[PDB]
Amino acid sequence: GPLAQQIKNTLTFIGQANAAGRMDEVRTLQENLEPLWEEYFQQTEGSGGSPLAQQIEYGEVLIEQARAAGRMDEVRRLSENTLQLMKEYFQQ
Repeated sequence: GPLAQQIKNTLTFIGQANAAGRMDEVRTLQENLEPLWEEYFQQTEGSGGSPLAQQIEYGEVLIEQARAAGRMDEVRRLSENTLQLMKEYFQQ
Protein backbone atom coordinates (compact mmCIF):
# COMPACT_ATOMS: atom_id res chain seq x y z
CA GLY A 1 0.00 0.00 0.00
CA PRO A 2 2.49 2.71 1.12
CA LEU A 3 5.04 1.76 -1.61
CA ALA A 4 2.31 1.75 -4.33
CA GLN A 5 1.22 5.19 -3.01
CA GLN A 6 4.82 6.51 -3.23
CA ILE A 7 5.08 5.21 -6.87
CA LYS A 8 1.70 6.83 -7.75
CA ASN A 9 2.86 10.10 -6.13
CA THR A 10 6.12 9.94 -8.18
CA LEU A 11 4.07 9.49 -11.42
CA THR A 12 2.00 12.59 -10.38
CA PHE A 13 5.20 14.61 -9.70
CA ILE A 14 6.62 13.55 -13.12
CA GLY A 15 3.37 14.82 -14.74
CA GLN A 16 3.57 18.12 -12.85
CA ALA A 17 7.32 18.60 -13.61
CA ASN A 18 6.62 17.79 -17.33
CA ALA A 19 3.68 20.31 -17.38
CA ALA A 20 6.06 22.95 -15.82
CA GLY A 21 8.76 22.30 -18.51
CA ARG A 22 11.11 21.00 -15.76
CA MET A 23 12.80 18.04 -17.56
CA ASP A 24 15.85 18.37 -15.19
CA GLU A 25 13.43 17.24 -12.41
CA VAL A 26 11.81 14.53 -14.62
CA ARG A 27 15.38 13.04 -15.00
CA THR A 28 15.81 12.84 -11.17
CA LEU A 29 12.22 11.60 -10.55
CA GLN A 30 12.68 8.79 -13.18
CA GLU A 31 15.98 7.75 -11.49
CA ASN A 32 14.30 7.65 -8.01
CA LEU A 33 11.21 5.84 -9.47
CA GLU A 34 13.33 2.88 -10.72
CA PRO A 35 14.33 1.49 -7.26
CA LEU A 36 10.75 1.97 -5.93
CA TRP A 37 9.31 -0.04 -8.84
CA GLU A 38 12.14 -2.61 -8.46
CA GLU A 39 11.23 -3.14 -4.75
CA TYR A 40 7.48 -3.28 -5.56
CA PHE A 41 8.09 -5.74 -8.45
CA GLN A 42 10.36 -8.09 -6.46
CA GLN A 43 7.95 -8.14 -3.44
CA THR A 44 4.50 -8.42 -5.17
CA GLU A 45 5.15 -9.69 -8.76
CA GLY A 46 8.53 -11.41 -9.40
CA SER A 47 9.11 -14.34 -11.79
CA GLY A 48 5.41 -15.34 -11.44
CA GLY A 49 4.25 -11.74 -11.97
CA SER A 50 1.66 -10.42 -14.45
CA PRO A 51 2.87 -9.85 -18.08
CA LEU A 52 2.40 -6.04 -17.62
CA ALA A 53 4.60 -6.07 -14.46
CA GLN A 54 7.30 -8.07 -16.35
CA GLN A 55 7.09 -5.61 -19.32
CA ILE A 56 7.52 -2.59 -16.95
CA GLU A 57 10.40 -4.33 -15.07
CA TYR A 58 12.34 -5.26 -18.25
CA GLY A 59 11.59 -1.79 -19.65
CA GLU A 60 13.36 -0.31 -16.59
CA VAL A 61 16.33 -2.70 -17.22
CA LEU A 62 16.55 -1.44 -20.85
CA ILE A 63 16.39 2.19 -19.54
CA GLU A 64 19.24 1.48 -17.08
CA GLN A 65 21.36 -0.20 -19.81
CA ALA A 66 20.78 2.83 -22.11
CA ARG A 67 21.74 5.17 -19.21
CA ALA A 68 24.97 3.16 -18.51
CA ALA A 69 25.86 3.56 -22.26
CA GLY A 70 25.08 7.34 -22.14
CA ARG A 71 22.19 6.95 -24.70
CA MET A 72 20.00 9.46 -22.86
CA ASP A 73 17.78 10.01 -25.97
CA GLU A 74 16.93 6.25 -25.72
CA VAL A 75 16.43 6.66 -21.92
CA ARG A 76 13.85 9.39 -22.67
CA ARG A 77 12.01 7.35 -25.40
CA LEU A 78 11.91 4.17 -23.25
CA SER A 79 10.96 6.17 -20.09
CA GLU A 80 7.93 7.68 -21.93
CA ASN A 81 6.76 4.14 -22.95
CA THR A 82 7.42 2.52 -19.54
CA LEU A 83 5.73 5.46 -17.68
CA GLN A 84 2.57 4.87 -19.81
CA LEU A 85 2.65 1.16 -18.79
CA MET A 86 3.12 2.15 -15.10
CA LYS A 87 0.14 4.53 -15.35
CA GLU A 88 -1.93 1.54 -16.65
CA TYR A 89 -0.63 -0.74 -13.83
CA PHE A 90 -1.32 1.86 -11.06
CA GLN A 91 -4.49 3.34 -12.73
CA GLN A 92 -2.87 6.81 -12.42
